[PDB]
Amino acid sequence: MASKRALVILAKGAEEMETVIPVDVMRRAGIKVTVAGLAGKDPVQCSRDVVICPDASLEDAKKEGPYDVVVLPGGNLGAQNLSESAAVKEILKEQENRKGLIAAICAGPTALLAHEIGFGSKVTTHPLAKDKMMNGGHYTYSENRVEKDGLILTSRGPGTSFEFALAIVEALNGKEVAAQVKAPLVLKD
Repeated sequence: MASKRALVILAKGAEEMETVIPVDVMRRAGIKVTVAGLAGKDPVQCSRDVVICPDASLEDAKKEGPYDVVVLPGGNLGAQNLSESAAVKEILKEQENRKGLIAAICAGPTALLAHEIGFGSKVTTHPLAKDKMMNGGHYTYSENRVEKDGLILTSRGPGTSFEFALAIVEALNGKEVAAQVKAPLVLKD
């Protein structure tokens, strides 16, 4: 049984904690994760100036798809860049069409709105991104720290990143693996 694969799209202004926590946790779960740079293979300056080097450009990562999950980190500027990307729209449309999981956190879910992805789904976002996400009433809002409506998985912010990541792990590799990965993290609960 092959390992599941995850695509994490990294754009300038992305919230680095929301990027690194899921990448790290998913790799601990044995998931093959590809950190793809939206703008290319060059280093990406995140929201709080942490600079991360992507594994590959989104263009090249796309050719190695499809993935079991496409992950969209948050960060206002990062989400805006994801929202304006035609490449991202294509990847999300494809993932949605093949009934693959899409996970977005914080401001990240607003990219789903921009690309008309999963309308009708119950979703959550960072409290400050709620109004943007709800423009038009295409989704139903939730205040749950992690919300999962079928193949659309959303979360609220840096502080829900571990919960978000573990939810992705459970969705791809099961409850047992998620629990095994969780223990050594020393989370409160």
